[PDB]
Amino acid sequence: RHMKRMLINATQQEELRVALVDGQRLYDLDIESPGHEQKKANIYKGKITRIEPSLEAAFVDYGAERHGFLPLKEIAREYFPANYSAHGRPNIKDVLREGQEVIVQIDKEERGNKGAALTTFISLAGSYLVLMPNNPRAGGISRRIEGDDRTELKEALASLELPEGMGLIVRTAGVGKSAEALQWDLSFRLKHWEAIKKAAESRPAPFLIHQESNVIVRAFRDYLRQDIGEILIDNPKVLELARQHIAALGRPDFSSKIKLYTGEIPLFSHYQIESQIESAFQREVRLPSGGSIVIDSTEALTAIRINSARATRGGDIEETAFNTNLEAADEIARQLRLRDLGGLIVIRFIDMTPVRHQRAVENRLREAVRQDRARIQISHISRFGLLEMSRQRLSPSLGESSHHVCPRCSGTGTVRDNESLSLSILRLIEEEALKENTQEVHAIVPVPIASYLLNEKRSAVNAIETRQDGVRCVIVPNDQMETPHYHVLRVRKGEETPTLSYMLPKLHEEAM
Amino acid sequence: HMKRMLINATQQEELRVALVDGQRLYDLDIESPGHEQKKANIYKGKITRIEPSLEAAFVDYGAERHGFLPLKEIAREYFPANYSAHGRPNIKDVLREGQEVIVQIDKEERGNKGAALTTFISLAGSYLVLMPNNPRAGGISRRIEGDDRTELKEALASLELPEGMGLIVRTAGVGKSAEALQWDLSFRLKHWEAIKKAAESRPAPFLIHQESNVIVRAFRDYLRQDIGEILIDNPKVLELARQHIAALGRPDFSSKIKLYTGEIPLFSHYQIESQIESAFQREVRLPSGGSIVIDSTEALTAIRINSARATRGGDIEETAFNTNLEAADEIARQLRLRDLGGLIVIRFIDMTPVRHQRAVENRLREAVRQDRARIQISHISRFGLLEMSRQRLSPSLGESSHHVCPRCSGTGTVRDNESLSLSILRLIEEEALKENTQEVHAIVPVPIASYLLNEKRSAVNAIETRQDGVRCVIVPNDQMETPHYHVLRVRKGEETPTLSYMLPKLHEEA
Ligand SMILES: [Mg+2]
Ligand SMILES: [Mg+2]
Ligand SMILES: [Zn+2]
Repeated sequence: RHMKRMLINATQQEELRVALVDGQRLYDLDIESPGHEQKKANIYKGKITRIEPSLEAAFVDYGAERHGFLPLKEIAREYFPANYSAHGRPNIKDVLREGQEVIVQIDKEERGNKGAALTTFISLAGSYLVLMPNNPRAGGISRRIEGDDRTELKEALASLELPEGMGLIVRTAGVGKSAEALQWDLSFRLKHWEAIKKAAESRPAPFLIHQESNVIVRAFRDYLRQDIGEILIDNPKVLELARQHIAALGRPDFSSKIKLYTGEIPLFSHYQIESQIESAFQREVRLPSGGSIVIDSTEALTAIRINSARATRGGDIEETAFNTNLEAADEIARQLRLRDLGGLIVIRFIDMTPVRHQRAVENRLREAVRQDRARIQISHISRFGLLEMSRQRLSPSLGESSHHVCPRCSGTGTVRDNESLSLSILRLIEEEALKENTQEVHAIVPVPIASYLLNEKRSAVNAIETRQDGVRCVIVPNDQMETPHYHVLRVRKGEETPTLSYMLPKLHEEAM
Repeated sequence: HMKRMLINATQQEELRVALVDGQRLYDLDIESPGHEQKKANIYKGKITRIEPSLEAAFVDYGAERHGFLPLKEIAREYFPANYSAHGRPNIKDVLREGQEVIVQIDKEERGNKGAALTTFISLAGSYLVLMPNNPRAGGISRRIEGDDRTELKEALASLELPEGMGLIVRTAGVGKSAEALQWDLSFRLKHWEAIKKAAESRPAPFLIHQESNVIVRAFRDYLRQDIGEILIDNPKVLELARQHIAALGRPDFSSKIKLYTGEIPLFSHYQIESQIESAFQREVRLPSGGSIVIDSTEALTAIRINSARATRGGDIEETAFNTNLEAADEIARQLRLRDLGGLIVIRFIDMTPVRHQRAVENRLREAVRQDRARIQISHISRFGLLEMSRQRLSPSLGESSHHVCPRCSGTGTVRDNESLSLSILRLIEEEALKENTQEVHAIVPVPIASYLLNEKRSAVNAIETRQDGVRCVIVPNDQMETPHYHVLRVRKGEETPTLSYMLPKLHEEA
């Protein structure tokens, strides 16, 4: 059939995968490996253990060690005694006791080894709006919004049955939103809040109430709407928790959609999204019409390039550039989700002379990324032909978590040419043979550099041995070295070792 | 402090040309040998045939195939003195067999055709193209619009350009002062005198100017008003250097072109060698403890800036705005040293004041002024990124002297071993589900099998105890690296007792 489904794959404890499919076409992928958890925005219930009116704070045990550091400015009124006497409100001894119990969120994990900074002022974020149910002060509309939008937005913002004593924030992605579309994302949030408290009195101790980092909860909260037919799961220990979670987000209606999968064929291959999860791992993703896009990664940005197909019987180059650039706005948008790419992205669309064809593509792109859960901001095609854009780094991308740095080229895509580099070494040797008190000079190098430096540049090496006389210049071949790597060590008179040339790598792997 | 040109022609495959203010490097070309080209070469050539049918003429410039000079391309100076235009002319009347002419090559040889010629000579410098033979030519490039095109048409019309001549101002000239343009012009002129002197000094077919030559290109592209000496470290080159500077009509400079006789090689005497190695580093240190990080890409080039190792104090607003002015300077240089072309993208440190953002854009626009290549520059945008474009004069440094890493094919990354086992491990579970099937064979890199058969041991057993009567063999292979693999299947009936370590050579041989 054709249906919006959510597929979860939890067989290998090494990787939990959450695909979201629309029919038979994969829309978004999410991946968790265990360890190395980011416990930011997590909510617990914990016990005060150490009052300290000198730091104006209180260590709190929540079930991790060390306690975690809670300042007084971050304490809501509900945790003060019956009545309060304002003498500045500054002493902790006057606000709370040891062994009290409090609901707590992480505001800074966990810089240093010091406990993690905490706040009783809880923030529950969404696609549209951030509900802080503990704090009437804080409330606003995102800075990015302006124009008639702010007036329209702030006129659809007050129209809301928002409980008295909570305060909420509208988000970048909230513009244009309808007056009852914003109560749709607000019921989601304060249903959560009732469940966070339900599970707060539920039991006493320190325990985890909301786990912001977790793939499923993140994927339940952002994508679980009623056009999702099923939520197929293949590991029953995971389906148990998948229910405990949706209980916790306060939405136990949808719990019914959570079927289980027992079929023999591995779940993703049955539903035939396994090929498309592998185009996540490519570089050159072919497009439906023989075009291609090409995704590169650099220190602090990410760059895509569009290529058309090889020109075919003299067609129209402008309706080909246009048609390819539309197809690539679709795919760049999908690929941003499959890779969980985060930071500034930059795109080189094919050039098109009309302003009507550029706005067509920038639109096709705003649309394609509209339902993208993460914040996305876009600019317009520039003087040079580049579109800049940004995407919120929630999670680690496939590069950070399923890839590592190339051993040979050390990041770059390249290795210096052999001759180019050989010469670089030839002078780097001489540079060290023309110092004073230099008995020998050793140069461990890839087998083809050694080969080049001692046949085609043999005369140049010999030339160094005669100019600065007495200086033995030893160039070693090595099985354990490829084209970008070399060592060039110097030896001092009296430091001479009667060592063989082929034994010098074993003697110097120490050095190294 | 004197600005010098160092040439380094000791090694047979690498002429290295550097430019140094004192011992500060600021330019460089690393030209490999071979690959000569004839276009734009200037010859003296006897006319040899005349063929009205084509409204042309043929010229023996001294190549095997005579060249093809059309009527459309004949300066009026070669016309017979007694000449009456009575309509567009036929060429009988204009040229005679045996006439000597100064010719330039404007298309090379196209199979069995011979090179098209012109007597409308053009002498391109870095910034200008003098044209001593048509005053009808002129004006400015069409890729300069704006207050950049009017700032030219002024410094252009303040140049002392003789009667009969013409002058195209080039793209690379945008930012240049009237004094550099006035200096480039006076060198195209002196060159045009030499040419006429040499064409009169010897009646012939010979070669007068070799536009493509490694030495000529180095004087055009870096021999500039304020260059004090040219220190060369090969007698042979030095004798060529002097011949070319005499034929460029600066025959008096020939004496500044000194030799170098040292045991310490030249660039290491001026202690520049470490700065030339900076041009192949991916990261470059900055004076005040920062860094820049240049990374190439299919379509553009991408620079990141990083601030000092640490900030002792918290005037974080004056450590950011300084590291970013250093970066303008070192990028501008570093663009020159690598001859980087195409689109570049810079990610400066974020500064909150727009007055600081224009400060940087301005430093950078001033520093790419002494570059011979036109460099347009945008504004630090809403996302902190300054876009900018530089002109392709040459394939770049990492284009000529670099190739594509083989581990990853350009990526920068290889897939982790846990991510890639689990993929293989699903493709085994596919093949092994089939009806046809009896065994299934994976041939995988040594550490992948180490992973599948140890951490994922139980998961392979499960693939076997389920699919009842199917074997899963995972064989390590020395011969096979970080990314590659094979997953092969065996229909029921056709096995061999072929052991598991001899199973690579079986299937390999198949
Ligand atoms: Mg995703
Ligand atoms: Mg060059
Ligand atoms: Zn590599």
